[PDB]
Amino acid sequence: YTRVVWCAVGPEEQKKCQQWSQQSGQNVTCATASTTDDCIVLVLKGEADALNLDGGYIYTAGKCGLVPVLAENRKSSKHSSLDCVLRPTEGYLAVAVVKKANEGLTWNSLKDKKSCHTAVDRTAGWNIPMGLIVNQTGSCAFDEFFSQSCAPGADPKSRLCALCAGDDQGLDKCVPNSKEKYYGYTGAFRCLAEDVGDVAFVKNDTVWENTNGESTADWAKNLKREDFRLLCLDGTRKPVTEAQSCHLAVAPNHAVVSRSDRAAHVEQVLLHQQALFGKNGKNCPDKFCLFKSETKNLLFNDNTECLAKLGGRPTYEEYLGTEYVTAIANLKKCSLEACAF
Ligand SMILES: *[C@@H]1O[C@H](CO)[C@@H](O[C@@H]2O[C@H](CO)[C@@H](O)[C@H](O)[C@H]2NC(C)=O)[C@H](O)[C@H]1NC(C)=O
Ligand SMILES: *[C@@H]1O[C@H](CO)[C@@H](O[C@@H]2O[C@H](CO)[C@@H](O)[C@H](O)[C@H]2NC(C)=O)[C@H](O)[C@H]1NC(C)=O
Ligand SMILES: Cc1c(Cl)cccc1Nc1ccccc1C(=O)O
Ligand SMILES: *[C@@H]1O[C@H](CO)[C@@H](O)[C@H](O)[C@H]1NC(C)=O
Ligand SMILES: [Fe+3]
Ligand SMILES: [Zn+2]
Ligand SMILES: [Zn+2]
Repeated sequence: YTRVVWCAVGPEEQKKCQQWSQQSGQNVTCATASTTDDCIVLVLKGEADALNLDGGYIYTAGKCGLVPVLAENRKSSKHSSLDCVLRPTEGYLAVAVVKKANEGLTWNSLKDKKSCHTAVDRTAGWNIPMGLIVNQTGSCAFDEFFSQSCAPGADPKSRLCALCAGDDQGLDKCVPNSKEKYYGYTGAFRCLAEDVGDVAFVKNDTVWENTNGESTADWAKNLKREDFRLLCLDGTRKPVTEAQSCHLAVAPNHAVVSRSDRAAHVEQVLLHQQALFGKNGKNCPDKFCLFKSETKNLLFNDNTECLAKLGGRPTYEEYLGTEYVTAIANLKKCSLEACAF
């Protein structure tokens, strides 16, 4: 064993990472960067080993040679004999969510509305909806489709950032890390809940986890699922209990990536760290829970039951799936070979 150097994105992940490192007796230590892209560069340079990534960022890391190691696995819909670590992953449902009270907004009337996105380059947040929209409109001018948005990672003076709010101080508007008030699944959903945006592009789970008292957080504690609808590609609106019939795509789960040459070591260490700090882990909750952060999804989604071994030593293309990979390649033609770095 060597120590594994985790890469934390922004200061709130970094703080979580430091508690993990303390509790692991330095089996894990922490590098931190301002953006996911910057953490991927640290890993490429060998200044960090690994981080957990959305599928759109796996595409970026993968084009640069990093490889998937273990995947987030959340509670299966169906009972399984299989241990979590062995259970195959089931993707998550990317959806578009609006206020029920915003009547008559549908997928087909999104143009010139206000949008909330988890971040540029992320799956449910970006790649799926904007790939869909570019294709449906026949235009690469996706930066002109909504009147204003919060899409963290975009140009802070552009309309794609006009709705983002920055941190407590109002600084770091539109930065793609949890300091941006509207960053990520929970930030984009809060962007909708507070009626900053007309639509949020998130996943099905986000809606459930932040409504009907599932979150105690001040902005979320009062929210009721019935006040929300999903937008279906057929132009219909459904209640959020129907995401299986009204989603934009099924996404590949967030997964850990590292360099090939560190993958087996990163895997071993993680399997052991989750035995200690994961769901039901020997030292969670008394000491530290790797998969909790007060709904802030820091390092890992809060709904992760375990990190699960992958079948078939998949390359990043195999992990993401050919179709998703081709959807991303297609969209990036708007703004098929090389590492972006
Ligand atoms: C947007 O349209 C593109 C361009 O047609 C779609 O790309 C095709 O996807 C199919 C199914 O995976 C492939 O058989 C074709 O080879 C792809 N065409 C090209 C030119 O690459 C893409 O999937 C659509 N995007 C989204 C997000 O649905
Ligand atoms: C959409 O996401 C929600 C939230 O994760 C899912 O509801 C959970 O489903 C599990 C497994 O069925 C239940 O044991 C949980 O108690 C549910 N959580 C809550 C907060 O209600 C829901 O199944 C997902 N829907 C689809 C179609 O995938
Ligand atoms: C539509 C869908 C369902 Cl329903 C389930 C699962 C996936 C999809 N779609 C896609 C899957 C991968 C890549 C691109 C797409 C897309 O067409 O946006
Ligand atoms: C640190 O790692 C070594 C080697 O795997 C092991 O003996 C020890 O259990 C680990 N401790 C923690 C607290 O993760
Ligand atoms: Fe995602
Ligand atoms: Zn589907
Ligand atoms: Zn293979």
